[PDB]
Amino acid sequence: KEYQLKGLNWLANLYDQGINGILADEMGLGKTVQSISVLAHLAENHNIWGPFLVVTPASTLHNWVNEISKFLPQFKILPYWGNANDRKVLRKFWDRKNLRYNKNAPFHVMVTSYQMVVTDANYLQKMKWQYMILDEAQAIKSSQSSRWKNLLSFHCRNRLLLTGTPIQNSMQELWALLHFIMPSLFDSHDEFNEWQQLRRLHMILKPFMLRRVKKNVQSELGDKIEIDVLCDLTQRQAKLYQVLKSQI
Repeated sequence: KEYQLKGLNWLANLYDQGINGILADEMGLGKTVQSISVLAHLAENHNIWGPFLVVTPASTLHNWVNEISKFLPQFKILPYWGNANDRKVLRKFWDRKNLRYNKNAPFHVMVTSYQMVVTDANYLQKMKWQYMILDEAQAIKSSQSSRWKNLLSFHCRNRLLLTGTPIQNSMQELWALLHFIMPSLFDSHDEFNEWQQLRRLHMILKPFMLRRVKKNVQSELGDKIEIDVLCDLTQRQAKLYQVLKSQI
């Protein structure tokens, strides 16, 4: 019922090319809604009701499984949180074998976060998947990140990314991004830094990113205006700043 159907058709064509898609649009347009529309269209197209990995920061885990609950009740939900006995009964819930596609299993849709992915890599190194969706991808901006190291060992062969602002421009986050989308082609960062600097950089990533903005629909949203409030230093604050500048 929106123009995100064109986006899902575009990424479906991009996946039909055989390379990995990228979504870099900000939050507010319903990226969860287009994600579940993508899941439903891929279940209708290739007849796949099997694994679908979701990685998400801890605040939006329950919101995403909630919208899973009252959007499409056809799939089966298997969350990943709790204590150690809850961890092992959830581990016995996804005792899967023989791979490929399944119809009747309780592991249809499942979510997790970055932390227990990082600290339980031995329990997730096996049982290989087909879809890798991680939301809010600004946390893999570090070049020596351990969670980056324990996601790079995955044989999932899918690199769909959901994030709002990938534009941190930290000269290695974008290199880690380009290494994430194509792992085989891009491995040397020195040659990446080796190869007018503003025009070429926009055509570097041109067939990957889709161009969408907030100012395209009719604005019932509110049209947020930044109202700066400026203060003057009080007596204790002035004395503390005098002391702090005396220490410097």
